[PDB]
This record gives sequence, structure tokens and C-alpha cells, in this order.
Amino acid sequence: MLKLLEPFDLNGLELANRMVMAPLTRNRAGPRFVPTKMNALYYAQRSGLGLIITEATQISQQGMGYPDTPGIYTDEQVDGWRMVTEAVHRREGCIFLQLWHVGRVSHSSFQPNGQLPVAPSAIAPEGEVMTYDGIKPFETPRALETEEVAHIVEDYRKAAINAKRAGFDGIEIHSANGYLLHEFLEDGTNKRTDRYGGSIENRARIVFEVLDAVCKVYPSRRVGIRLSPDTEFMSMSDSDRPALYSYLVQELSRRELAYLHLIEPRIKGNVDVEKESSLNVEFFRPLYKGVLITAGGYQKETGEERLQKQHADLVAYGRWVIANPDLPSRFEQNAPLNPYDRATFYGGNEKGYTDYPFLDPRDSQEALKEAEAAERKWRRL
Ligand SMILES: Cc1cc2nc3c(=O)[nH]c(=O)nc-3n(C[C@H](O)[C@H](O)[C@H](O)COP(=O)(O)O)c2cc1C
Ligand SMILES: [Cl-]
Repeated sequence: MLKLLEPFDLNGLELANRMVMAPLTRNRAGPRFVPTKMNALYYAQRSGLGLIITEATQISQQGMGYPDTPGIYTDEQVDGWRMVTEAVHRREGCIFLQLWHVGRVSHSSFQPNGQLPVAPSAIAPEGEVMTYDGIKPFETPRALETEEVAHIVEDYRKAAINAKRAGFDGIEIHSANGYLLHEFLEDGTNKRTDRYGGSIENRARIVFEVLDAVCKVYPSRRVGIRLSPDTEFMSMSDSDRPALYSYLVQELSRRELAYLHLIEPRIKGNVDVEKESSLNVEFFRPLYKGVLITAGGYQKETGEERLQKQHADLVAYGRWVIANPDLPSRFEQNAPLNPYDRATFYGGNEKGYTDYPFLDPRDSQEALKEAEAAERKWRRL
């Protein structure tokens, strides 16, 4: 009788519970950034979460910044993702594809023709980046020309078309964690003087242009967006985050979107951080009138409290879902949680990916049966 386990109606999508698999980069794509049968097994295993949001999926090669992340820009990638959505849907799950452009968080080694990564302004993030040829320092990115923004928006439009073709119930716009859209939002990274820079309105313009474009493909009630209102991850900064995110969330409220997905400030991208901030989900609940997903650092007890107190409608879990494909059933049964192994988060094979155990072996068996059937059905000949 946990509220976490209550079925939830997401504008017609009957979910099984109020728990969400948070988007999680795993770096396990096959050649040419194509999802594989192993990826289908991983998501099928986790189909008991009310909603799955995929790993961030680049809309273009320019939008990639880490090895072996899947794309959504070729027909072969669509075909691989259809294997994934087939397996999830045969397990009665619901799945949204997270659309990604890494912006400056990349390296020219990943880019078409060895070009520099692109960004709102020519400001390198601090630190180093993993490439095919080992760790390298970040480069100063190329500032996008005003005219080029429309082309990136068109890439989002095309990615949504391919998501709809792949077989996704919806899409989530990644506008968090230091990537291209977040870089436009914040004045520490956006020094532009065109219509995409300066005012809070201008800084958020690209986000609304992306939503305009993808909403020509999916209805607005199947498009979500993810924000990190107060994070230092990947050298992000802004001089007035309360004003920026208050404006942004209020404007998104009017857009009739599937949901707004907010990351709590106590998470720095992929790790826990000691951080004082008022810009958590409680700050934004009164400012957004639709479905609100809260993510970051939650446990069973704290997730349940968010729902009981009506600070959010859905609770997303990342690291616990990596390790516990049947997390809802473990919460329901007060079962121990498998520990998550950070060493196998990124890259590698089945180990630390599809080999975390279920309470009920029949759950594992059914996930494997559906992944195998989906591969046989959708295999490229
Ligand atoms: C290995 C790993 C990969 C992640 N990949 C993504 C991603 O692709 N897109 C995204 O928006 N967030 C990503 N995140 C952030 C998570 O979605 C989530 O916000 C974070 O893990 C905190 O939630 P948790 O405490 O439930 O793990 C990732 C986090 C981890 C640890
Ligand atoms: Cl991320």
C-alpha cells in the first residue's frame, strides 16, 4: 500500500506504478551506435518500472560525447531501438526515449570530420574527456552561428520522427546536466548577444524552439523535459538560478507537456554531493500544474514521502534500478536491495548490466523470452 506502487494515469498511458527508471548512460551500443539484443534484455528486465526513460541518445554524431552511446539518427539505429521497444511492450512496459545533444561536453575525436564540439559560446568546460585514444583535455568548443540553431532544432525534429518510428511511447528532451540545451539556459556558459543570449527569455528560446519542433511529431502530452535547476556538474553556473528556472518552469506549465522531470540539487550528474539549495522539487511544485517527476538520491522512504506529501507525482530512481530490475517488487516486499556497482556503470558487457538478480526467477525468464523473441522478429536480414 505504498503510494510508490499505485498505478498512475499519464494522460492515457496507464503506468503500473509511480516509479520511473531514470535515464542512465551505459555505453553498451553495438557498432554504428545501434542498440542490440543485450540492450533489449536490459530494458525488458526493467519493464516493471511504471515508466522507463532511456539512456541519453544522441540526435546526431555532433551531439555525441562518450563512447558507444546509442543514436537515433539512422535507419539501422531505429531498427535496433524497435527491438528494445518491442521487448518492453511485450512485458507491458512504457518507454520514452531521451533525446541528447552533448554540446561542448565532447571531443573532436567523436565529431564528424574532426570538427570541434559546438556550444552557445566558445568556453571549454574544465577537466578531461574520455576518447577512443584515452583521456584528453577538453577543447574550446565552436560557438554556433545564429543560423545553425535552427539546424540543430531540425535534428531534434528528425530524432523525434525516428523515435516515433522506432516504437517509443514518448520522448524526453534532455535539458540538464551541462549539455547543449543547459549550456544555452545558463549565463555562465551562454555569453551570446543574438536572440539566443542575454535575457532569461532569450536564453530559454532554444528550448522552446526544440519543443515546438518535436511537438509537430508527437502530441505535447507525450513530450517530457528534464532540467537540473541547481548543479555544478560539467562547469555549469548561472547568476540567478531562481529567476531563470522560475521563468522556465512557468512557461513550460503552459505547454501541456507529458511531464516536467527535475533533478534534486543533491546530485552532481552521476554522484551524490553535499549541496545547499532551495531549488528542489518543493520549490517548483507550485509553479508547474502538470505531471512532475522528481529524481535524485531517493530511497524507498524518501520517495514515498514525496508522493504522500504531494510534492511530486512520480519518483525516478537511477542507481537502484541499475542494480534492482524489480525495484518496485522489492519495495513492496520490504526485500533487501542489490548493491549497485559503480565500476560497471559505463561500458562493458552483461556484467553489472543484465546479471543483477530478481526476487522471482520467472521475471528474469520472461524478460529473456521477450528479448529473444524481439530479436528474432526485428533482426536485420
Ligand atoms: C551511470 C549513470 C548514468 C546516467 N546517465 C544519465 C543520462 O543518460 N541522462 C540523464 O539525464 N541523467 C543520467 N544520469 C543521472 C540519473 O538519471 C539520475 O538523475 C542520478 O543517477 C541520480 O538518481 P539516483 O540517486 O536515483 O541514482 C546518470 C546517472 C548515472 C549514475
Ligand atoms: Cl546526464
